Amino acid sequence: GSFTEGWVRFSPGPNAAAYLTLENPGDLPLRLVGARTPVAERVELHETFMREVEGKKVMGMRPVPFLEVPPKGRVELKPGGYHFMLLGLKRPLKAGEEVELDLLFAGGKVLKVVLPVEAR
Repeated sequence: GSFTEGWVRFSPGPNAAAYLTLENPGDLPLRLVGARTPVAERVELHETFMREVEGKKVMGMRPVPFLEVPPKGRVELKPGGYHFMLLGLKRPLKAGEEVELDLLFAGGKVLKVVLPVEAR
């Protein structure tokens, strides 16, 4: 209560991103396997992480097979956590658009949400 939300990323590039809060009102769990929009072609869900290398800490991004959520729970697709990559843009993303987005859930579920476009 809340209104807990996200932004699709402003970018006149070959690619962009989408970020959001997602929370499950159901009594069984969710598993988020992708999402889908008019404003881009190849959508992919990525992680964004810290990992160690040369004994030293390093940070980066990576596509994953899914995210998931317990019943009554929440995950945020925060830039330092999880997000969608948006490749092959069907318009350059302008801050102060809105985007429709079909969130894909394991088996035969999809739930269409709206998010504003924003410059972060």
